[PDB]
Amino acid sequence: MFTGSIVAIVTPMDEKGNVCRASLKKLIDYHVASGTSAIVSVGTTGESATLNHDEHADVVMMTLDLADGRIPVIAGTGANATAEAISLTQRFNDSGIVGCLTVTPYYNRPSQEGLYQHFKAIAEHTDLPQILYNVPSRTGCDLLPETVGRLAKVKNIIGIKEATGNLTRVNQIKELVSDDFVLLSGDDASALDFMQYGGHGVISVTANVAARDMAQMCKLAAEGHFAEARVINERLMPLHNKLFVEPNPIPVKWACKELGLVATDTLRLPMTPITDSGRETVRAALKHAGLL
Amino acid sequence: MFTGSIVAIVTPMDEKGNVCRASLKKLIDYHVASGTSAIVSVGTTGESATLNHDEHADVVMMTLDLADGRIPVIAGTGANATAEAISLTQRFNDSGIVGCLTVTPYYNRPSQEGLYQHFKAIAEHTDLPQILYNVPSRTGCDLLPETVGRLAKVKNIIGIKEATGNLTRVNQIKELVSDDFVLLSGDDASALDFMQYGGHGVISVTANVAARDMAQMCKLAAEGHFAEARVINERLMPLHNKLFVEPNPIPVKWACKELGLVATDTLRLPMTPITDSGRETVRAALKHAGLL
Repeated sequence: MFTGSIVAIVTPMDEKGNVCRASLKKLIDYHVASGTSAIVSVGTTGESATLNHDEHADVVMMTLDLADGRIPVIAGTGANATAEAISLTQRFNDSGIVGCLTVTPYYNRPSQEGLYQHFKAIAEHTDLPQILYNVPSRTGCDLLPETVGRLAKVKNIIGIKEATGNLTRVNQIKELVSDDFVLLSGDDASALDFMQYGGHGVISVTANVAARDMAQMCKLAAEGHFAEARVINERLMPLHNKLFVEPNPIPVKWACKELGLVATDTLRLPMTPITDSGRETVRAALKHAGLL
Repeated sequence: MFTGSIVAIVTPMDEKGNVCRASLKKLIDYHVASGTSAIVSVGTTGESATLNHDEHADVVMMTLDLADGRIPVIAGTGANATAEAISLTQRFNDSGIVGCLTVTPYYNRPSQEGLYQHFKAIAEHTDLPQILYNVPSRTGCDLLPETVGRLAKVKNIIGIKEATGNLTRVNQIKELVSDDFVLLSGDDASALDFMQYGGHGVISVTANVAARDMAQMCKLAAEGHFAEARVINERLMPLHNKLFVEPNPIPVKWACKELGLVATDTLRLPMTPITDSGRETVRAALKHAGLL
């Protein structure tokens, strides 16, 4: 069962914007050493939007190769066209990934029935576990609990990354699905609360640069030690907030570079370099976490 | 300049979801007869999301062919990766299109500076007029007037499809740009108001099925005869609303079929068929307009 601190890992790039293998290796080694539960490869934080489908496949396969069985890998496989979602998913069949993270279609704003048919078709063209992903602030679409309940009855649909920050969704979903269906936070700032309300873990931006503390916090939460978890969360709260001072993953890539975890903080357009003001904001947050 | 009633044309499909040339021809003939000012090919209403790159290029080239110089064509060229947007734009250089409609990157939520660099790079890889397209409800991104001002100094960047329905944007933009820069409504329900506030036209879904009326309304608006323009808008007001209760272009494709303009109302997933309530309200709206 997917649980704990799952990193939405950045896709580290060289100065030309190509995937930087040495830096990816360093990040993967860091998450193994830190006790990160799993890696989400080419999620939103991994710049899924600006990698073409073959580059996307390359990054996931590279992540599996470097992981070398030490840490589970979940592939980002979301698309706003159902045919493309199916194709991406089929690409990773028998790759070694343990699951797929698949976002509600963005931009075209399908209905709840559209969302149902989309994810059902995807699930029917795979043997891999499927984690649904709702983030209306990015997509223009809000996958409601009722529809999640319908999808949870479909073979292979086994969880959700709920990124609304709306804590009422936890029990609204939980009462419509079986006890084995996983609820994962997609909002670092509210993730500990999300777990205390019944969530099983978090797919996290913060875990990129505070992997040890995130893993400890999620462990404590799982054990019901929320007082202790809250101390860590408060330590990390400036990071939870300031990693979004400029658009994700601009701040977190800078932070990775600053901590020596990656060679460069290069992104692909329309993502642009962190401003000087952003640098200092993020630096302060890293200092608050005892990381700088 | 680009003015008047510009149709965001549906991409008619057969039962298998493949582009239907016979129906596309009928629509184009209809727009020539109806006095539509131009056609936007493979915009949001044209299911840009679910056509692959080659299909997208094919629809644009077929539309140009069938237009046969009788009506200007504008290609949808938007993408959430700057490299992809540049490639799409380059595909249509020397195609015969008169301009491009290019939406703010969706899903990845760039900064205003990201938007500036995105659209600047696109503009620098073409000689074609660029119409920026802002629709935050679909993209998670809002291109602000200040940024539009900066972009309007870039060569080739000559207008905006403003789809917020926020009438305050009209003059917040106009005051920062040249007299030749065009403001076009991307929101049918507020399009006459938008023109009354200083806008130059509309990129319309309603024009798909009420082309003559939309053309007349925009003409009366441009002439300053808003009382008379209102009579037409009141006639179309139910269509302006009911073409969007279920996700666009599901309603408008059904309406096209009901009027005999296309052979089938088929869409591609994650779009799904119109519901019973949809059929009834859209049918009523068509009757209200005197079209059925």
